[PDB]
Amino acid sequence: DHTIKGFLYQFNKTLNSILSSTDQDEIQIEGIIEDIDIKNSNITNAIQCKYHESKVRHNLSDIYKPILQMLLHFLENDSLNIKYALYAYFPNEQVGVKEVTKSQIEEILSSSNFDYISKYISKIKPPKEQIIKELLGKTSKTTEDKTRIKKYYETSKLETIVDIDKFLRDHFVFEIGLSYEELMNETKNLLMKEGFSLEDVKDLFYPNSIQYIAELSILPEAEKRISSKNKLIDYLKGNKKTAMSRWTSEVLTRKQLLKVRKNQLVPSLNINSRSRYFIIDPDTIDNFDDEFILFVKDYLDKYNSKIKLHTETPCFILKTDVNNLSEYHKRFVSRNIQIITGYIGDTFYFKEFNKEPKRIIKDNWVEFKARISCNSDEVIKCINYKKCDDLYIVGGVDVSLLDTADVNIENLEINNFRELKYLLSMLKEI
Amino acid sequence: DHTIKGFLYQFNKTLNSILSSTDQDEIQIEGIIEDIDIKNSNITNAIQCKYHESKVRHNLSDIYKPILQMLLHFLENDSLNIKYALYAYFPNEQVGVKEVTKSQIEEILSSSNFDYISKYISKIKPPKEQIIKELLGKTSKTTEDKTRIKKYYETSKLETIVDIDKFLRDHFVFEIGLSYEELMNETKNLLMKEGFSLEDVKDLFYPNSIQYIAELSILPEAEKRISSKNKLIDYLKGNKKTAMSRWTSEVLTRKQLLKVRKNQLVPSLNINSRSRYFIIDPDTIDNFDDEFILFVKDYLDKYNSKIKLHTETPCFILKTDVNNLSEYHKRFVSRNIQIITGYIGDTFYFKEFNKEPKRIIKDNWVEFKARISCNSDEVIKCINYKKCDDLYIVGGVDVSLLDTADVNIENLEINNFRELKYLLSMLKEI
Repeated sequence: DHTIKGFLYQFNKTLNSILSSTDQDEIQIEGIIEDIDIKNSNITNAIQCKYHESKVRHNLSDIYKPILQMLLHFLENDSLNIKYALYAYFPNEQVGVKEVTKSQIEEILSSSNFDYISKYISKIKPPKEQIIKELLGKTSKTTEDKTRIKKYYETSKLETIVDIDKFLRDHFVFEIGLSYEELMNETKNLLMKEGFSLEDVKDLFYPNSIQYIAELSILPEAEKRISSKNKLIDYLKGNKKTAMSRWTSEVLTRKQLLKVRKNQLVPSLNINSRSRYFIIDPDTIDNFDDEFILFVKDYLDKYNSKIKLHTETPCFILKTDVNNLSEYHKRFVSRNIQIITGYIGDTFYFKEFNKEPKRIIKDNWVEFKARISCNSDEVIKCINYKKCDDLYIVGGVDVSLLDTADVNIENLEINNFRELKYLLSMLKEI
Repeated sequence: DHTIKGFLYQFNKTLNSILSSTDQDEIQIEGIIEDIDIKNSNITNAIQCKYHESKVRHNLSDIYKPILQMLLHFLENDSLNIKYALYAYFPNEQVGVKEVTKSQIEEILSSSNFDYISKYISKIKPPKEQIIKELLGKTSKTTEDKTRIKKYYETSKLETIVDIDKFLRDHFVFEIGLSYEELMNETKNLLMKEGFSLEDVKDLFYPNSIQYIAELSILPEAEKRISSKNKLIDYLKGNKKTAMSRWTSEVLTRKQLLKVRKNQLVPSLNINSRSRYFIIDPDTIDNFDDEFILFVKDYLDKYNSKIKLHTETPCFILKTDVNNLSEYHKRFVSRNIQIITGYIGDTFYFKEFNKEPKRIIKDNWVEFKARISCNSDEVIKCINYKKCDDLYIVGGVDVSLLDTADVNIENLEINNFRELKYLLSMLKEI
């Protein structure tokens, strides 16, 4: 349980660093240098997380390994502007920056543990004897070799290549961290400052952030582990928005959602001279063949009846083949509704489809009242040439090849023509 | 990263065990016996979790320590009806129950590792020499004592007190676990089996459950680590209900203030010949670049449509640079909307921004329909030269350089375009 608590403390510290950082700071979770690698414009901050709740008092031996690791990293990366930070929590130690003297560092380099001597102290303090160098270079070391190396490092006075004074002065800082509960509370209070309520943080934001940190920690690729405050904020906001929308939905019944959508669509539909394009999937509407003609007839009776006020011609695009379009054209002709399709046989014509109808107000005559065609490439290019004020999609038709920049798109979720007549304000009640 | 991934795998296994368990089962996270302790009416199930993603092939030595610990626990608790389970994942091993033979167990008891011999093998196989017993009883053991114990246990044949056959037959089971991704997917599948949705599980339920498992894991008190499926389900449902109620109720007050502000704003918006200026900061409006053109379009259809009645041109002042203004001008021209920016290249012109549009009523033509520029000093001077009737500020933009004497200032506090449309009486309901 202690290891789990330490990992949770490290995750909370990483989250606190992410929240406290600026938008220009890149922070690597489980970074190459240490647990937290904060990369600024010119200074890289490395933070090592340690949890020692079970230790009554802080001892120098408790931080031998992280200090040696940071010393070795500084020795290998002295030219880099990397600031090493040691974040350890002790229950009986005052929270704040704790100074580590050069004598303490020298005491660390004199530790009798063979593992530290072989790993970090050997590189920090190279052995002057070539025999000891060969012994340290062995991949597998016997007990006699380990004892010889330990005795040599305990008895020999070796110079330190690492600039201890410069490291402690510039590239090192030791801070006594807060408790796990205090760190969690501080992280939550940081989440207050981003505009999130207490209940929202307790229920959604904090667990989501912890899960995000844990998921980024397990990624083997270092590049994929780089995160930022803006990315986390955007992810949390997107999750909150999706949850809000989903939970606001599924509570009302079909009629209430349809009424809300109708009230949404009414203002754009009360305009006499607006251009409206429809994209319809026939398979998503029950009894499409037997009801398509009547729907268009009522649509023209409502929105294309006044010769002087209604000046724009609706365009109906269907997901079908040309032969079905010819059949619909025949049925429209039989009902005295004048439409154009742009097709002569099987060949599309740009100029026959893009033309505007002629009007004689005295005769109440319009050359054609609607455009009906299939969703071929040529038709979509024609649509792209002349953008529409409102674009309606029925049935989730793929509109990827349409250029929908600065075009008002209104998705409609229906399964019969009565619902469509309700949405387009052609019926008073379903 | 490997340890974090293993701990997450253990948490996922614990969550899966909790979900799969019945309402009468009490499950202890980080239990006394093993990581997962499932206590039924008469049988206690102990599960040990191991993660070996980095190991190509499963080896008997990979499971020496858990089997030895579990055998020692069975020896110390033989009278208890405890069914011990080992749950380890290997990438190249088939998922399912894997049998462990008595010969393999005997090989484990013959391991040469001193730690295992001193901790578990010694208790399982007591030494027949009193000297070895005294050496094993020492709290601190020297290297010579370790070597002597290792040699004695490697050379001497010792009987096994633990009933290996009965243990393997009844109280032992070894199962090859799924991968971390597969285990997470199975846990999520179990999560929707309780009546939840996939999006709800992904966003709220799974992170909350993982956080709950992690929090219960670190509790030092064993009793506080006891959990059940019913408790977790109730906690998740309560969190979901609380978040639902909060996100449904907090919007009511916001909407009431928005309605009050709308009612304050309406009286001025109904006059057909008022000059209205907008000062907007794009950073405080979501999706500004995608939706700015459409908002201006609807504003012109609402308040600058009638050529005979609408005689004042709206002015939109943005907080951007010249290049963004040029891009916006491109996008406006692409949509058949005539605006003036006062900029030719990178030079502002006073007379190009202060001119009044020409009107041909017969042709329904106005030279330009809006003024759009940036908040430069010259533009501020221009708008100060010709004062407006209503000055709307969106985003708390600094207006220190403006002459606000005898000018009606109306601060609007929004965060998206729908709220602005609702306040400006171009939407009926948000």
